[PDB]
Parts: sequence; C-alpha cells; structure tokens
Amino acid sequence: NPIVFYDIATRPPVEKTCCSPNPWKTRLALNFKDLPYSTSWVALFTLPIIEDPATDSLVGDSFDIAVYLQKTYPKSGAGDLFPPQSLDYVFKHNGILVPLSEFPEYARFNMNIDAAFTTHTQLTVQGFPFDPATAEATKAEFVRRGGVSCWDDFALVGEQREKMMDSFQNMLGDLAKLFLKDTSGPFLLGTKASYADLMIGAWLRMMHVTLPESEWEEVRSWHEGIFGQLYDALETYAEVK
Amino acid sequence: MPPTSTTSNPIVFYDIATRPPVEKTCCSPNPWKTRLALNFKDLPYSTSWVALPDISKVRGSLKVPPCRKFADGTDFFTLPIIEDPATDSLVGDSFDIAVYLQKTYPKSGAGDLFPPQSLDYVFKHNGILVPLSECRESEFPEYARFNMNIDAAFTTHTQLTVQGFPFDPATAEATKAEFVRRGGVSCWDDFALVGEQREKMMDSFQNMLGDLAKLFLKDTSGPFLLGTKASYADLMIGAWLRMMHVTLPESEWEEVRSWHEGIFGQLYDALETYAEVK
Repeated sequence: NPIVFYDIATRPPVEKTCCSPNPWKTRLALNFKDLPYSTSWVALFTLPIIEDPATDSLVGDSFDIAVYLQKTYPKSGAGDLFPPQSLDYVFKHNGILVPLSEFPEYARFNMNIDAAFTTHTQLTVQGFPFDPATAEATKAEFVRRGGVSCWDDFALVGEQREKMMDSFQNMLGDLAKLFLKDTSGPFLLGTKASYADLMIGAWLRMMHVTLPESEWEEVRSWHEGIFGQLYDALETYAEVK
Repeated sequence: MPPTSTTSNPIVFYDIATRPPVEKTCCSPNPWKTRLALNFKDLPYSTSWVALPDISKVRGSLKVPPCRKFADGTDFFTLPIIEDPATDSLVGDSFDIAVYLQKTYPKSGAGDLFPPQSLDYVFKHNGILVPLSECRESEFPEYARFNMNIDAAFTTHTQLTVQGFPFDPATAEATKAEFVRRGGVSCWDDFALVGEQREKMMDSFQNMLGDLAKLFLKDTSGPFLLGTKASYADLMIGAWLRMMHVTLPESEWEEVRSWHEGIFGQLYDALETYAEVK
C-alpha cells in the first residue's frame, strides 16, 4: 500500500548525501503531504518516479508528480501545494533560442528557478558525492556538459571561484525580492508554505550537500539570510525515509 | 558478469493490469517474456500491476518505451520494467532485462538464458523499409534478431486477439482508442473480423507457425529449440503463446496447440513450470 519513490543513488551514507534537485522537490512534496512512502535508490534526468498503489499509477517528472499529489490528496498533511499566488519572477538569462498547463504560474516559476540555479552548478562539482559505482561515468557526463575537455578542468578555485560565488549572489539577490512581499514568515506567502518554496528548497539542499562549509555559510547568510531561513523552515519536510 | 554483492530486497516487477482476476487474464507479451525469465532464473520478486502509463490521462514523463541498449527495436509499451535493489538497477525493456538477468544471476535457477545457438529464422513479411530503433552494439546478436522477427511474426496476427482482449475496466476506453490508432482503423467495431475473414487469418497464422516449426525439428530430444535445454528464445515464443492462450477461443487455441505435429503445444506444456504468476 505505501508509495514507492525512485531517487538517484549517491555515496553510501545516502541519507546525508542525496542531492539531486528534482527528486528532492518530490521528497519535500511527499513529506509536505505526510504520505507513507519508501525510497528506492537507482544508479544513474528521468528519475523522480513514483508508484502509487492506491491508484495503480506510475508517474514520472517532479512537477507532474506534484500535480498528481495535489489532485489525489488535496487535504493531506500541510494541505495545499498550489495556493493561488503571483510568482512574478523571470530569469532574464533564459534567452529565446535553445529549445524547451494546469498551474501555469507554478510551472513557469519551476522553469525559471531551475534555469537560475542550474547556471551556478559548476560550483557544486568539487563536492559532488559520486556513487563509486557510477563515478567515472557521471564525471564524464559533467565534462561533456560544462563544455570542458576533461575532469581536471573543472578545478575552478581562487579568484575565479569568487567571481562565480559573486554571480550566484546576484542571482539570489533578485530572487530574494519575492520573499519581501510578506515578511510575516520565511516562505513566499509568509507563514504558509507552497510548492514554490519546495522548488527552491530542493536546490538549497543540493548546495548544502556539495558546497564547502564556509561557502554554504555565505549562501545561508546573503541578503538578510533569506535563503538560510527558508532552508531552516523546510527542515521539518526534509526527512529522508 | 557482475553478480550482486549481497542478498537484499526482492525485485519489483511492473506489469500491465488486466481485468480483475489478474493472475489469469494477464496477457501482454513483452511482460510475459520478463516473467518467464524471472521464473526461469527462479528469482524472488513481487508484481505491481499498474494501469498502462502510455494511455493514461495523468500527465507525466513515462509515455514511450525506453531505447533498447542490446538489440534493435523496442517494446510496444513502457511497461515491462523491473527494479532490482540488489544492484540499484531500474531496467525498462524486455530484452535488456533478460540480458541484465543473465549477467547478474548467471547460474541461478535453470541456468543460462543465452546458450550459443544459431537461430536461423526470418519473418519474410518484415519487408526492408520500416525504420527501426538501432542499438550501437548488440549482446547475443542471434537472440537480438530472433526477438525482432518473433515480435513481427506474432504481432501481425494480433487482430485475432481483439475480441478476447481482457480490458481493465478503469482503462478500457483509453486502451481501445490506442489499439484503434495502432491498427489504422476508424473505430473499435472496425476490428470485427468474423467467419470467413477469421478463418483466412487463422490459416495465415498457421502458415507462419509452420516456418517457425522447422527450427524445432533440428533437435528432437526435447520440446525446446535446443532439445531438452531451454533458452530465452523459447521464452520469447512461449510469451506470445500465453497471449494467444488468454485471448483466443479455447477451440482456436487447440488448433494452435496441435498444428505442425503439436510442436507449439509441447513447448507451451514444457514452459508451464516457468509460468507462475507471483
């Protein structure tokens, strides 16, 4: 009867090392709904998939899983994943050339948040917790992808890394403005959480796992510590079970 | 071979839900290949019967069969999928699943799924023009070609099965619409083939089975292609026979069982020890 949740395998203390942003959106959402589930770890995306035996359904992709959970369990747990709100945010470095319903303001936010965080993800490389079974192959994918010639080329350090942290800070400065509409609480809607906060929280989990501790301490504290406080507020939905 | 390091949680096998009494109506041919292969290897597993995601109104990313790594072509649907926790593996194609089971559990159960053999069979109605998903390099290339040709030979007679197809009632209408599209007809009742057209289709089916039966004459010491030694190539045929067994009238199934000196009835009978629905 419990839900089966398919996540990406990382280095053996998997409860503390798992860090793929899209499966973390679904984990946060399932905990938000307080549904019973167990995690199946798969080695190397296609990979947020759940099986819900309550409806004999197999659902892939994190956004569609979140729509499915809201439609199937509208009132479970903390309640509504998609409360009405205006998510007035565009990542202006999307551009208009490199190719690509329901809750379209959330679907758009998800696309813009993913684009904004993914462009800073060369910062996570030195700390990525490879599953040693998939390590050589995963390093190769990361290489084909950052457009470097080999794995040693990702060594970005010293001055060049500060410039990367700086650009990460500017991106987060523009995103922080959305958290100033309602400062009665740490979320976008103040004290009420939504799937839009979980989207950001999932990316914050990746950074917490993969960044040097001193660098996470800055990220946590930038822009009046808005993301640090969002992170702390989402801990209650962050159980790895 | 990479055997697993432990002995862990059981394999999860995702199969296509058919009409309520599911242990007796399940009939999808590609999932039956995987079931026969798991039973051949004698592995523990449980089945999750799910509605077919390919036809489901639920939006998601599981709508097309994955690419095949070790052979040309693809399965018809997403749904032969296994999760093997012993190796953190999620495998979504009947032929890749059988290759996986042979590399991971090479001596378990009845033993080798891919003993060397020539499988000299061509379905002559393939033609030469239809585009095909192509693998970079195939494992067990005689078996990879046999899999493609056996699917084509049986799938072209599958209008014989529509009247008896055991629809899960929750998905009957969406499944019927997909069959109507894949069959090139305008509506569900266009599939009605009765009396004279059904007999011609049965003669065609018998002609096809007659060419395939020649391969079972090369070793008469037993009912399998290699006589007393079974292989994944027998399971491919046994899987398609199970579809036929569920969806044909019993009286037409007995024709299939007894034609060509009962070669396919003997194979069916010899595969029953691997046919448990668990």
